[PDB]
Amino acid sequence: AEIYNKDGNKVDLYGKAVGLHYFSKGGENSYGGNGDMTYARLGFKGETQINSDLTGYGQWEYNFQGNNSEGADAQTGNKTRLAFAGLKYADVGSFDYGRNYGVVYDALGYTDMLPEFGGDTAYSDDFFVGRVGGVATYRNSNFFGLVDGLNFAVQYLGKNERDTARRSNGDGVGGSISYEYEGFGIVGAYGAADRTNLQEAQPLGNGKKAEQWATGLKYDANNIYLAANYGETRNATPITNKFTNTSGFANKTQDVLLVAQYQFDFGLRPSIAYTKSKAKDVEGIGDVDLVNYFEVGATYYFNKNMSTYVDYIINQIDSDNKLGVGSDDTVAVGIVYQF
Amino acid sequence: AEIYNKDGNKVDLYGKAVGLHYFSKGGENSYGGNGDMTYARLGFKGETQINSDLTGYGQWEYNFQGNNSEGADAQTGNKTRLAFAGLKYADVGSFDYGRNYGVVYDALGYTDMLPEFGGDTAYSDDFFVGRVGGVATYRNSNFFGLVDGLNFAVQYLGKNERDTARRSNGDGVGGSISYEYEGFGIVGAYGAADRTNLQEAQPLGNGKKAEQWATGLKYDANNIYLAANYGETRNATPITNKFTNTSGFANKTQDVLLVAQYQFDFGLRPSIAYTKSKAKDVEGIGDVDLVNYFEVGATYYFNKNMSTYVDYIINQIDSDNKLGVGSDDTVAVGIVYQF
Amino acid sequence: AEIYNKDGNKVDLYGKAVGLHYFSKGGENSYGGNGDMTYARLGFKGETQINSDLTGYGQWEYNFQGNNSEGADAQTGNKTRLAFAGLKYADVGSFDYGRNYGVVYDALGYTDMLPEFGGDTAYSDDFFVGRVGGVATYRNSNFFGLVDGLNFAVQYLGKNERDTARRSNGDGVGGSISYEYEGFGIVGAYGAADRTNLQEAQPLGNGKKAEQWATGLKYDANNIYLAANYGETRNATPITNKFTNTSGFANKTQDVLLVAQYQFDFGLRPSIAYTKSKAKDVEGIGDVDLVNYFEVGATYYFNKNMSTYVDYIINQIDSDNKLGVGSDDTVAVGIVYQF
Ligand SMILES: CCCCCCCCOCCOCCOCCOCCO
Ligand SMILES: CCCCCCCCOCCOCCOCCOCCO
Ligand SMILES: CCCCCCCCOCCOCCOCCOCCO
Ligand SMILES: CCCCCCCCOCCOCCOCCOCCO
Ligand SMILES: CCCCCCCCOCCOCCOCCOCCO
Ligand SMILES: CCCCCCCCOCCOCCOCCOCCO
Ligand SMILES: [Mg+2]
Ligand SMILES: [Mg+2]
Ligand SMILES: [Mg+2]
Repeated sequence: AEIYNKDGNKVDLYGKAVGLHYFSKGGENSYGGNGDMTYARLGFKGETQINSDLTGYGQWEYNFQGNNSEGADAQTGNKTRLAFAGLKYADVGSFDYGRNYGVVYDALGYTDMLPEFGGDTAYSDDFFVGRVGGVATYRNSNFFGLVDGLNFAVQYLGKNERDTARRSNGDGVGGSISYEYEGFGIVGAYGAADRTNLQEAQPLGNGKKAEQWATGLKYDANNIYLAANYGETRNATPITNKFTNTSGFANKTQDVLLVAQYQFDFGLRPSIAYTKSKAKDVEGIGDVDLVNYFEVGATYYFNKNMSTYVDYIINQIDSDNKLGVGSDDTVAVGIVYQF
Repeated sequence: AEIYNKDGNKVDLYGKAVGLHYFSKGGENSYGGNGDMTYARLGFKGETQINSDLTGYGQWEYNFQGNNSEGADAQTGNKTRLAFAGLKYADVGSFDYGRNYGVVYDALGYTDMLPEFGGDTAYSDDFFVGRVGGVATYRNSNFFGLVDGLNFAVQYLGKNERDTARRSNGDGVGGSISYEYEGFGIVGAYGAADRTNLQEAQPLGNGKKAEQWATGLKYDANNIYLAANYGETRNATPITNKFTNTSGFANKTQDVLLVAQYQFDFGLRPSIAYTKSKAKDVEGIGDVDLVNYFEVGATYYFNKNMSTYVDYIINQIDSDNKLGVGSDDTVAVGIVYQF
Repeated sequence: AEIYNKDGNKVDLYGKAVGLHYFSKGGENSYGGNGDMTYARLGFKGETQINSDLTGYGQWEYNFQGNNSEGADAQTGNKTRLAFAGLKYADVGSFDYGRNYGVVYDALGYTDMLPEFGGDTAYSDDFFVGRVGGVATYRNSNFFGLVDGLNFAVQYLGKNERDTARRSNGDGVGGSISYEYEGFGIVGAYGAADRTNLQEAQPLGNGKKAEQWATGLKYDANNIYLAANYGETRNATPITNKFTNTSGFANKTQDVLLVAQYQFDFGLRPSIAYTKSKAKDVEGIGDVDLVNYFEVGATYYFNKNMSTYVDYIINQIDSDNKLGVGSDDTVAVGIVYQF
């Protein structure tokens, strides 16, 4: 909500309270788990008009879990999601630095549209596919003002030598290009980065370089939303072998995501989707599915501040998955107040 | 403070900064402890008018301790207190889900009125008596609009299998009924729930079911506040034996709380109170008091945003308490800015 | 930003998003380190007009790091910086209690003006020189209204027996006096406190009392900022021997800080500075420098909401420093949105 707008500065303080519960049998062997998943969000987005051509901006967003006790586990799953500041100049472009979405999410965003689940390959702290720390991102809209609908971006990812391989990365560069015309959109994005010493020390994955790319097609008009993503990764998708209790990265993955939605005027937005991510040449295993499901769901929008939803994942992962990926279904039910 | 109210949505951003210090001799053997207890609160409460009969709402509230260093202990005692969203329909009722007050607090709230202390049996993460995660709560005001002053509630508590017995619970159901008429109020509340495997594994407490109930009587008018609570619990009140360093739950407790306060027009609000909670059939011990004190205190309200207070607990727990419950007095002094 | 002002209460909700990166060779052997240092701040400052002479106030401020992953390390470096409430009466003075700046910072603030670095001796949780918990502070402006420009303060520091010696303190008292006249300012501040048993148990440092004092001179007018601080400490400055992996406090330090800055009308604010802190009579070592550098930097202010800066520390610590204090240079580059 815009709570301040004076002397060329405006501040949006936003957030949401999400009452959320997951239903799965037993849910350790399931897609999403079982039990209370309630959380809240808080953030600010500010923008200052420096002069007629130049705007400055900043954003911070935090996740507060609502499914922890007030005891020792109080902080589990709490984190800053975004924290960056930048400048945008006329049609020249924008530049921001901090914790922000990786540039391959410019493609993966096309299918990251489900009521609760979906967007499975947009891992956090995973090079260019999700939110990540220490990215400098340059974006250009409408090719310097010269070509309506043609956008591009480049992103410089600085090394993050963390205490876990899962959350680390080396230096890298990625980019994206998109074109939009009368409801349709097409996008491509690619990034490559060094892997850290700790990452190369892991049992699963082999190589000095992580690579991720994705393409997207969408139709987004007349209350209809259809989208598809195809992508591949090298030494970039995090995996765990639940049998050996061993972790690392998949040598290769092939990822497909499809989504179809409709927005009724009375507020209901049904969703159907399909997601499959398959790993290849995993040490000790070979080829193995990481994600494989159909989705059926719906959101009901009471208005722009209140909604409820149900999201059902019909899991197609089989019970003898060689990595021990959960095979059972999950249903989420949520009630959302947002501002 | 209401900081946004536009297009059928309003947002209250609220909080407080509480400078607070406890004085006890030595305070490990005392009621409240000794030293700095400063903290702050931040929260939002939003409400959207969906149509003339239906409102949506959401609330989140956090506790930031102000008595930690900026080093390793920075997060001690920090937590989300509340996080829920809901809908309220005409006189049909309200329904919310998330982290919220347990329904037996509908009774215990009557005496939870002291300047700093009091409300001793309203434990957090303790089935139905305090704030707890994963509760679906239905509330009805004035019996569907048909009976002025008659309210009721039912609450479904979902299992929380946590890493400690203290903070866990099984599935349960509780409810409350209250009636208010010309200053007087009467309330009753009861809940029962499964205990988790981890809870049943503890040395103290025996049984597959936790139960809590409480009754309340109050007079709240003409600047006078008088209230009484009586309740009992089974396998629900958390206890520790400081001698064996053993923990669990009391097989039975019998709880009484009394409070008397007056609000002077010039701002002073004196308080006197009495609290006793006695445990029964504790393994290895038998009968033992958990809480036993008289309180004298006062709050001075400068206005609705600024207050100060003093709260003195005259502890009646004896020095040879079989569980090692502290026997010394505590005085709290606080200065509160709130918005 | 002031987001509420009604019925004698006003609330400022403020914060910033700081995209920040440090460049050093290798940065473990450097002044500041290497890599992403992005963070955000959020706070409130409220003030209520109780009557014509009396105001109540409260403030809370938090640091959210933006350079952590969303995994296990999510909370590293997160903390409450400030949390206090108080009253201010006409010209009689102000009194606040909670987590606030130590009173010797009344002097050290003079030189704590650099774009990113500087203020090296204003350690957090270090008696009277930085932010600290459990301080009751009385401040007087213009000597009860009788002497324009003459201010003073006294501060009572309550014992904080923490789990680390570094973050602990005993009871203490400190104070400050300052005089300002036509651009010039002079200040002196001194505090002494008991050391806790845990502090006295450390290998480095010897004595039952910590002492800190500092003097300051400044000129702050006509777009010019010049300032100098001189101070000394006893058993108060925290130190680590990186060779023995041993920690404690310096028996004595002698500290000097100099700063010179200019604010151009077009927005640029160049900075030059010098800082030296030398420890004396360190057990096993003798005399040893803790800080020794020249600084050159600049901030560019686009307006009151957006800035960028560069801060270069030309480190003069030598490579064979007996405590293993880093000897390499560091450059910070930042982009700041604030509200
Ligand atoms: C105003 C704040 C701006 C701070 C900028 C921080 C610089 C971020 O460093 C990014 C380093 O990335 C360089 C990429 O180097 C290429 C590495 O090779 C891997 C690609 O295949
Ligand atoms: C276990 C119960 C949870 C199941 C949720 C059911 C969701 C109800 O919505 C029905 C799905 O409707 C499919 C329509 O898909 C929209 C596709 O639109 C494309 C039209 O061009
Ligand atoms: C819109 C979000 C709503 C999500 C609802 C979550 C469902 C919560 O589950 C509560 C389960 O409680 C059922 C009670 O079962 C009785 C157990 O027996 C113990 C009582 O003696
Ligand atoms: C160690 C010092 C701390 C003690 C705090 C003293 C509190 C001062 O207030 C006096 C208490 O006054 C008792 C009045 O109780 C109100 C009962 O009103 C019922 C009238 O119907
Ligand atoms: C309205 C809240 C106010 C609460 C006040 C808390 C009291 C803080 O305690 C401070 C104790 O400091 C006393 C100083 O004693 C001197 C110790 O000797 C060391 C100095 O050389
Ligand atoms: C590695 C590159 C980083 C270096 C940053 C360069 C900073 C540019 O500013 C130039 C410094 O100018 C010095 C002026 O100092 C101001 C003193 O004013 C006193 C006048 O009375
Ligand atoms: Mg989503
Ligand atoms: Mg209370
Ligand atoms: Mg600074």
